[PDB]
Amino acid sequence: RPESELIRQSWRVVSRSPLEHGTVLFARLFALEPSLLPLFQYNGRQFSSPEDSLSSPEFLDHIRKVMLVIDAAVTNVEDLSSLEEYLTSLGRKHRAVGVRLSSFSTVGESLLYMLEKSLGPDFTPATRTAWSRLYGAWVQAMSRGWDG
Ligand code: HEM
Repeated sequence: RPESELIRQSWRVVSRSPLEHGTVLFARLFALEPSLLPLFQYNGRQFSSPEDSLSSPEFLDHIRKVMLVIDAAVTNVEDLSSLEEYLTSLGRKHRAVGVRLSSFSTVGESLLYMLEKSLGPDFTPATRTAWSRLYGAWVQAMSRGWDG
């Protein structure tokens, strides 16, 4: 696919600094949906503000985890059938920690936002569309986690 090379190419720049870029993703995500903040409970504590999350080693570790799962999507983009079982469970894990499936659309918008801001001019409509199909496929995988 050429869809698959646009993903690879765009991913390369952000994948070099996953925490920086993942930090953009989650700052955006919290700006769009503040109610996600309380879902990250480390040490039984709740973050009061979005910026509290950025001081938390566990939250930042979660940013690294997120970027690794996305990087696995990019590597396996040509088929992606392959990650179906892993993603189904990851989806269930999130159902368990309290995430609504619908929240993953906001996640998608944050990812696209982060890519757009990092790529600027380079983020062509072909690229936006490729990433939307990829993520749409990804979230379909995950949605199995919700017993659906
Ligand atoms: C609505 C957005 C999200 C919320 C509220 C959320 C929250 C959480 C929480 C509370 C945990 C358990 C604590 C931890 O492991 O740090 C977790 C685990 C994890 N998350 Fe997320 N998460 C979100 C999105 C994502 C996304 C988009 C990805 C990847 C694309 C991801 C990847 C992971 C991974 C790999 C784990 C470890 C699960 C395990 O191995 O047990 N998360 N998430």
